[PDB]
Amino acid sequence: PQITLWQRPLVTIKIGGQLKEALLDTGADDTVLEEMSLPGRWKPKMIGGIGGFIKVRQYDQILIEICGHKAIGTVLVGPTPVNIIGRNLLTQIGCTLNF
Amino acid sequence: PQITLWQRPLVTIKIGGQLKEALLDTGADDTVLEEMSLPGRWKPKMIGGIGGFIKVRQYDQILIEICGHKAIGTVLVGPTPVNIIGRNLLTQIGCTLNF
Ligand SMILES: COC(=O)N[C@H](C(=O)NN(CC[C@@](O)(Cc1ccccc1)C(=O)N[C@H]1c2ccccc2C[C@H]1O)Cc1ccc(-c2ccccn2)cc1)C(C)(C)C
Repeated sequence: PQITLWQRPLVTIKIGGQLKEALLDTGADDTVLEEMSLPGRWKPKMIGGIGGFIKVRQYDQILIEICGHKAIGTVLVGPTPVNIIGRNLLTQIGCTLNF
Repeated sequence: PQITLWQRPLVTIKIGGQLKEALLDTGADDTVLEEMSLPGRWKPKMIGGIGGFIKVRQYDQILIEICGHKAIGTVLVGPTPVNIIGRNLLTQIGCTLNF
C-alpha cells in the first residue's frame, strides 16, 4: 500500500495475541510499545527522543504482524506516549520512503 | 528517490543558505531544528516526544530545501537531539510510505 502523510501513518498491528494501533515511524531506530506482557527474557534499555530518555524492557525475537505483513524482531516495552513501529521492523515488511 | 530504512533516513537540507543534515521522520508532526538563527518574529510552542516535552520557537513561512526539493513552511527551533523533518514538510515534497 501507499500511505500518504497528511495524517499520522497509523496502522493496526498484531502482537502477543493482541491487536494494537501503532505509528509507522521512520525516525525511530527501534519499536517501542506501551506497557504489555511479552514472552521470554528481557534486558533493560534507555532510549532517547525529544524530551529525553525513558527506561524500557527489551524483548528479542518477537513475532509481530504489521498491516498484514509478518516479521520478527526486537520490541521494547515501556512508558512511551504512543505505540511506535521503528526501522528495525519497517525494513522487514519492505517499507520505504518515496518522493 | 526511494529510501530504504536499514540506516537512518538522513538527508541534506538547505536553510538560511546553509547545509545541514536532517532526519526524514514520518512519526513527527512538525519539523524541529537544533538551535540556529531565523528571520522574523516567532511564537511559542510545546512539543512532546518519548522523553517528555520541550519548548521551541516557531517560525512560519520559512524557505527550506530538502534533498533538493523546495518547501516553505513552519520550522521549529529548540533543544532537539537531532534535526527532524516532520510531516508538515514531508507532505510538501510529496513523500509517502510504501510497502
Ligand atoms: C505529536 O507529537 C509528535 O509528532 N512529536 C514528534 C515526536 O517526538 N515523534 N516521535 C519520534 C521522534 C524521534 O524519531 C526523533 C529522534 C530521532 C533520533 C534521535 C533522537 C530523536 C525519536 O524520538 N526517535 C527515537 C525513538 C523512538 C521510539 C523508539 C526508539 C527510539 C530511539 C530514537 O530513534 C514519536 C512520538 C509521537 C508522539 C508523541 C506524543 C507525546 C505526547 C503526547 C502525545 N504524543 C511522542 C513520540 C516531535 C519530533 C516532537 C515533533
